[PDB]
Amino acid sequence: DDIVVRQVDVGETEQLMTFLLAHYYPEEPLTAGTHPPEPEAADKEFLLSNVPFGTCFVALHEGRIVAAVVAGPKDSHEPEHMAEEARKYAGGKWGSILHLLSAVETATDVCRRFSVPSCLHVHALGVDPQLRGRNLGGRLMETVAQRGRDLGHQLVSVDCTSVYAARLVQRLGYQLINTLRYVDHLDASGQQVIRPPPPHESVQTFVLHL
Repeated sequence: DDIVVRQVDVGETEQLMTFLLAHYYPEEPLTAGTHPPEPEAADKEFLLSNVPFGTCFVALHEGRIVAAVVAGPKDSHEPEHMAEEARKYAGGKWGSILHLLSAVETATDVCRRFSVPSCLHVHALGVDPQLRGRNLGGRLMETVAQRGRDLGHQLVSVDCTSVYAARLVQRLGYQLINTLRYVDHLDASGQQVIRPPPPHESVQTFVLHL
């Protein structure tokens, strides 16, 4: 067994972020479909704000992070939280990403939809493609689910903006609950919010009952 999977501790968030800037953000369709290419500090700081909840994990190989998953809890207030964040950041890169994510959050409304008090939501999953055959994405998703069970959460949710992620959670038994095409998602002025490159066409939200 060639990999160690462990919780991120908050003296290691910058190493987590260096990984994400190399192997999550560049090809992530919401980041790739909004300008400028570099994620804004609020975007990065939101991801890192999940580390103190103990729901973020890294896979390590010879002292280096080779995959990471950022998850955090959410409740039935999350549609309005996201709507408020979208409104506060409108006009910038994080505002456009939040505009789309908020539309997905309100449409899925998973705590009400599954009648559950809380849900562990996976915000980002990145893998170094150079390290092959260690099942890093699956192992990190299984770790998030096991952490959900330890916390008593009854549900895991994830918005797959790419189809590597969608195929991965399909094979872990997640249920597809919502699809939103990027060409169908406009702002109040009729502008397409996210303009990603081929082959990216939709954001698919999956849920797993714990």
